[PDB]
Amino acid sequence: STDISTVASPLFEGTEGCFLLYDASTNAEIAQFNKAKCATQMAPDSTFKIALSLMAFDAEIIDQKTIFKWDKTPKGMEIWNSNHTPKTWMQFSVVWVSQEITQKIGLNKIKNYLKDFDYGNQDFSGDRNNGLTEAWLESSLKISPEEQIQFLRKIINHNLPVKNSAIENTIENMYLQDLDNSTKLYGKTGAGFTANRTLQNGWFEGFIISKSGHKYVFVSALTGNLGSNLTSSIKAKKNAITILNTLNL
Ligand SMILES: *C(=O)[C@@H]([C@@H]1N=C(C(=O)O)[C@H](S[C@@H]2CN[C@H](CNS(N)(=O)=O)C2)[C@@H]1C)[C@@H](C)O
Repeated sequence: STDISTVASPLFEGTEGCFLLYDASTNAEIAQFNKAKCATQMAPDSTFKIALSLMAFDAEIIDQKTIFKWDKTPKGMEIWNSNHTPKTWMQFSVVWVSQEITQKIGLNKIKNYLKDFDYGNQDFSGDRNNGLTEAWLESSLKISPEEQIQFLRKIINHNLPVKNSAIENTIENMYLQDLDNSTKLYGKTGAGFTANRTLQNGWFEGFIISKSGHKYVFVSALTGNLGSNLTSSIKAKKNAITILNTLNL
């Protein structure tokens, strides 16, 4: 386990940040920054779409071809104001799609999947009575970076009781770009403000796959006072990419 504080500290300055990079298959910790913050559960926010995507594909309520029909009313981010696909749901963090999906899957099945996924505190209660559509959004559901790492491992290792295609479709939909050395970056951002505080939580997590197909999981996460502009995930992602490019995996 390489302590990457020298590289990661400056990137997370002004926040309580952390970074974990694990070998997917072996669970070898490859790089870590701030294990204390890594153990701290916080709301997954949009990174919950990783889990939801698995559920939605597994429950067969979506296919890659599914078009989520926008209700034609403003959703809060312009990119959300359009029809979406499971891919763009992920890419653009289209929460209304998530909310359609959770309503379709239903709380019972979500709870079952949370068990299957060993997903953090598995608390989907939300709140009123809004768990089904809000529980992952700076609400009841919490998961730590370390737990996210293990969840991610389970996904890419196909160590989840879901359809293989659910896993692969979800991973595919998380594809973002190649890193500098052509390592594949799959990831998902999440951001939110801490309940009752001005603090922001940010995540960027996912998978990297080397040119030779070697799989790693990583989580970049932070909580910090970043002001009124919700940029925590932007920072988490930029930091993850900086770190990942430095690690040259
Ligand atoms: C998920 O965590 C939430 C949504 N997911 C986001 C993402 O890109 O992953 C975003 S964070 C994005 C970055 N800066 C934007 C600021 N909001 S603004 N002023 O442009 O309206 C937001 C978003 C929070 C969740 C709501 O699904």
